[PDB]
Amino acid sequence: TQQLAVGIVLPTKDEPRWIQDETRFREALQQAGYQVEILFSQGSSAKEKENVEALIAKGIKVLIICPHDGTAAAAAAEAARAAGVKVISYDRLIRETDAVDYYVTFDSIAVGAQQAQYLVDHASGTGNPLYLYAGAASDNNAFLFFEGAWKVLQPKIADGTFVIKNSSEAVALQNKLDLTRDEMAKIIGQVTTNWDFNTAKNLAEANLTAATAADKGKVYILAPNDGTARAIADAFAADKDVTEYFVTGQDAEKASVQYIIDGRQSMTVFKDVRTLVQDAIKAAVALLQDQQPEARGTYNNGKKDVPAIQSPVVTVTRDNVRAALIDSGYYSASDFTNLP
Ligand SMILES: OC[C@H]1O[C@@H](O)[C@H](O)[C@@H](O)[C@@H]1O
Repeated sequence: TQQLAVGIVLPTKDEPRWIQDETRFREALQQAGYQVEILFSQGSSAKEKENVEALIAKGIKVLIICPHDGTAAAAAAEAARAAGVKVISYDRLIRETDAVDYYVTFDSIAVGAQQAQYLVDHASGTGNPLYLYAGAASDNNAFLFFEGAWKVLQPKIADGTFVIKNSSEAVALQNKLDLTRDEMAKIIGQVTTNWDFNTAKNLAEANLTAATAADKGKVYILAPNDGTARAIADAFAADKDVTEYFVTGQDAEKASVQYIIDGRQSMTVFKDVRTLVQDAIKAAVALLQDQQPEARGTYNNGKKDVPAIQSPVVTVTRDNVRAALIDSGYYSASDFTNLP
């Protein structure tokens, strides 16, 4: 194999998502005969910065980095740039610095839009209960997923289709389509899962305890990713006054694919991590060759419109789980029971 002057930093092993990227990186690197070190940050911006400093000292020329905390990662990105290291922000955006060269990402606005659109497409009449949930505020993607969803849900709240049951801040904002970041942050504060299973389950339980029978029945749940969706679904499934629920997700985690098969989760947004990984490797290799990656479009990070290498996202339900996840080669059918 060849050692590449590239280092990969991922935020934590305690969010299942990053295990997918770890796996997919290792597979892609093995295929190409490349050796590249992967370090995890253990959900610590200080450790993340250390990781970057260690990689700089090992002589990396390109850093692929998914920040734990996007704004906090600014000094790490700046340290890399200061040592002549190119900075590819990966999946999540490093904020509040111009020390980001590229951003390899899925279309996160479209993830939230697709989540919300699924809920809308399955609701009729008026006064349908709507329960909102969000990611960690330290993740810029949590704001993007929420925005994408809000821009679909808000008109359907304003027109009486949905009634928000778990966020007074969202209710006070429900006739405003274009929320500021500070406004979104107030909603997210009330409905945050912190990308954590127990936190999500407990919040759903608290919400259900506060809610009355009139707020239940057939309900609509904006869950921001797969693990939090299962936690929330588990709470809602247990409430006898919830006669039916529709719940969203993303990442196509295996356990959620099984919930979808089994009728316990309604959908997931599939984000093909194989593409994200290859996009990052390709950009790194181009930079190592003193060439520019192929970026189209930008994401603003508070200081800079960062050139984007963006990949699409796809809604997966029972109707297309086989086409989207199995026929695509993402997963073996043998991973699941009773795949339609
Ligand atoms: O790990 C929590 C979440 O972090 C987000 O920034 C990633 O884009 C999601 O795929 C993941 O579910």
